[PDB]
Amino acid sequence: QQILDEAERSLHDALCVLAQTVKDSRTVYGGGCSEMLMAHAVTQLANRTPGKEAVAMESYAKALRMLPTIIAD
Amino acid sequence: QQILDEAERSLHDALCVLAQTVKDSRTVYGGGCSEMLMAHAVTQLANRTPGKEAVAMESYAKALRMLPTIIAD
Repeated sequence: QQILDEAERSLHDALCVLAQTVKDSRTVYGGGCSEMLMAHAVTQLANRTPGKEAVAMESYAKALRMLPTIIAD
Repeated sequence: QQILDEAERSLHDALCVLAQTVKDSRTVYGGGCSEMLMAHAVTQLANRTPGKEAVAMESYAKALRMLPTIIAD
């Protein structure tokens, strides 16, 4: 049971996504890829916006690029 | 003498920059604006240009906008 109760518990977790993936059948490229997409997007938006926002927005766009680091790290 | 000393050098400096302005009469925008343009491009470049060293090119591009930063405050 100790794996079995952990089984369904974590198994029920995909269901949430899956249930909502039933509702929205849609995808986003993982492995920090959508990060790097949203990175440049805000990374240029940093240079596209710029100001006290791009002060923050670059720092933002780094955490975007910080996600691909972790899994690779 | 010291003012006459620093006056000679800036004169000694200008004529050299003027003698090269005889040669290259391009006058490139100073006051950090050059830094910016280079910082923007090289950043745009580091985005695409390497697969790794985008570290240093933007870091380079960062050092560009530095000299601007210290004097605006």
